[PDB]
Amino acid sequence: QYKTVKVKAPFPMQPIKVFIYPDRDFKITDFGAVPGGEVDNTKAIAAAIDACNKAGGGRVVVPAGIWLTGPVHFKSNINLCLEEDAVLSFTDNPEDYLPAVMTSWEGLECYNYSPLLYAFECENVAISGKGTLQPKMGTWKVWFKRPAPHLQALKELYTKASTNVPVIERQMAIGENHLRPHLIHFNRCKNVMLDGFKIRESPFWTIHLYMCDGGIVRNLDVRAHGHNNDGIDFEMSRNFLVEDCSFDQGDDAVVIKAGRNQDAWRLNTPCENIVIRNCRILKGHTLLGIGSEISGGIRNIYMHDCTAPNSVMRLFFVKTNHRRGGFIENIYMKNVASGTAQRVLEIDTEVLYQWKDLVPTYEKRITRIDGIYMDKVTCESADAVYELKGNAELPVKNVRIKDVKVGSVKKFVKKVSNVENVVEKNVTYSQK
Ligand SMILES: [Ca+2]
Ligand SMILES: [Ca+2]
Repeated sequence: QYKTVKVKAPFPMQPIKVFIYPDRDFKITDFGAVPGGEVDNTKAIAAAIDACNKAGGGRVVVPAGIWLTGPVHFKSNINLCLEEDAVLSFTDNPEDYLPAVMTSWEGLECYNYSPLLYAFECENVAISGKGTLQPKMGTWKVWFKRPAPHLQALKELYTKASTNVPVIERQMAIGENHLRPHLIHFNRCKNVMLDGFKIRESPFWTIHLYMCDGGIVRNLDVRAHGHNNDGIDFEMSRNFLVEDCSFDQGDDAVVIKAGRNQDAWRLNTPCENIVIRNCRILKGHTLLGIGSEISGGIRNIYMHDCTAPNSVMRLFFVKTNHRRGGFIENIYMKNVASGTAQRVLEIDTEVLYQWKDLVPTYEKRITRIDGIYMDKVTCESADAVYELKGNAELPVKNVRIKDVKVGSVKKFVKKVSNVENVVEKNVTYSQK
């Protein structure tokens, strides 16, 4: 049984199925869980999940208190309910996250330390309630560094991925490799729901929805200020609505991706049909980011009626580089109010820094960019309105900037290079 939620957009968008869970509650204390943050509740949570799924589904409930746990592995038809004043406290002991599981790390498929909340090929999975996800960060802060053995592991992963070595031979949870695990990583799932809860820090990517089809993300209060902490990362996913969330980030708010180079070309699964509305960025560098990992294709993305009241680097930022191939098509931003920004819109087709020297270019393939649309945007103060840097070998096409007003411009209005069919309509600015 399902409701369906209708979503308006400038492209076709099917209504989104929302599972109605069976009215059954599996309390983790009935399977041996103990609060206070020192008893390890990994096994109790797993036993509650097994019983719920065997019964046909329902809620696995974490009541008020602090509950220490290792990873939580979903099965189908489970809603993990965090009650008000519940805190899931995750351990920072790497051995609790073994054995390794199938995942994707910075756009390359591999086996790594289990994500803290992990779902693989499930249907009808949810996290809900007014409680909090709160990982311990001690060990993971140490793993922010990039010493020699960590660089060796990144090279190993990239070489295997780039030469089509089977994913099971990409075993990364070994020795000092030190690839940090995701907070939420849902992989190849159908009918996802995330509703109501708080996030306080994350070891790696905060909310990773990877190769998923159909879902809703709403009423979230996300705060994470460590390394590689975007608010939400959609990767090779489709048919999602995001609404009514707040983002307070070390990096960007909403980011759309589709993997890195050859490994992604192999998977051939674009990220598409995602709508974001009524959201708010409080801290962070970018409101809507596309890429740099876009290799599988990105198409039909719509953000509207959102705010960024404080200060950002780039409000709308589209990125790729010469290794990526793929395409970026039909990206829309509408009805956004901004405080301060360095750029309102930027397109940069050669963003390559950390991976520039570490590994080689196996193949140059220039990304096709077509249809980037910004309408009804205000910014109080900007260094520049927009800056577009295309590749001469395959220029960017069809960019529209319309009903855009900037209260004060500090450096320059615009700079354009290797872009065709740029349409500016009713742009207003002031400058001195
Ligand atoms: Ca790079
Ligand atoms: Ca690369």
